[PDB]
Amino acid sequence: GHITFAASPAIALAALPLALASFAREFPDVTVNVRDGMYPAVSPQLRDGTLDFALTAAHKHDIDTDLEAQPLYVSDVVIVGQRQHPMANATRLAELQECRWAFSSAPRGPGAIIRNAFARYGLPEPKLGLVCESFLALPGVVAHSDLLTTMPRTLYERNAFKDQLCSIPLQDALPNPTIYVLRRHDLPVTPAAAGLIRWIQHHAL
Ligand SMILES: Cc1ccc(S(=O)(=O)O)cc1
Ligand SMILES: Cc1ccc(S(=O)(=O)O)cc1
Ligand SMILES: Cc1ccc(S(=O)(=O)O)cc1
Repeated sequence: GHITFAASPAIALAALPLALASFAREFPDVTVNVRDGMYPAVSPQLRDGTLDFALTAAHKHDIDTDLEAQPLYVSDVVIVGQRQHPMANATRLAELQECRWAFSSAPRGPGAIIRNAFARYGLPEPKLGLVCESFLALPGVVAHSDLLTTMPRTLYERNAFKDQLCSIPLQDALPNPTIYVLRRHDLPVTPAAAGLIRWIQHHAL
């Protein structure tokens, strides 16, 4: 009666605590073990059965045949910079094209969201200022620099540096990844795991 799973940062910050509280009421005899995990790194842990499932951004098409991918929702990606950033008031990606970026993690590699965003608008590649794979470190790094970055809106709202950050009110499109449940399709879904996932969906809305 154990559930071991991984959760992505957006999930970890809002949905997870509320979900675990609702779930402990409904299934009080289940022991939960939760860890950090993003796609692709969770893939072999799901594959070998160390994780029962993982809640993470991913793209349907990159995902091994072993895994099924139940979409839960679409992420809300924001561009974030220190509060007085020269580009704080920008509305178009072309206006950011000379800024330096903290490339943050994403399923297709560090900085993949903003590189793809710039590409889709026929812009040149965004300038690399630094690679920061740690969503825990990222808000404080951006707050102490003039680097821009992308992050889920939940992390922008829930970090200890939020009074020193701003979100860029972009009117151009950003390629928001979809948040999936990832699990071996050959693994039957226990009532408890299904219950916990439904709670994370319910609270993440
Ligand atoms: C770009 C991006 C990175 C990570 C996530 S998260 O997996 O929801 O925390 C969503 C969107
Ligand atoms: C925290 C931090 C990280 C990186 C830089 S920068 O490379 O000069 O933009 C400045 C400050
Ligand atoms: C509405 C909405 C959906 C998703 C997110 S996010 O998970 O923080 O990217 C924030 C807000």
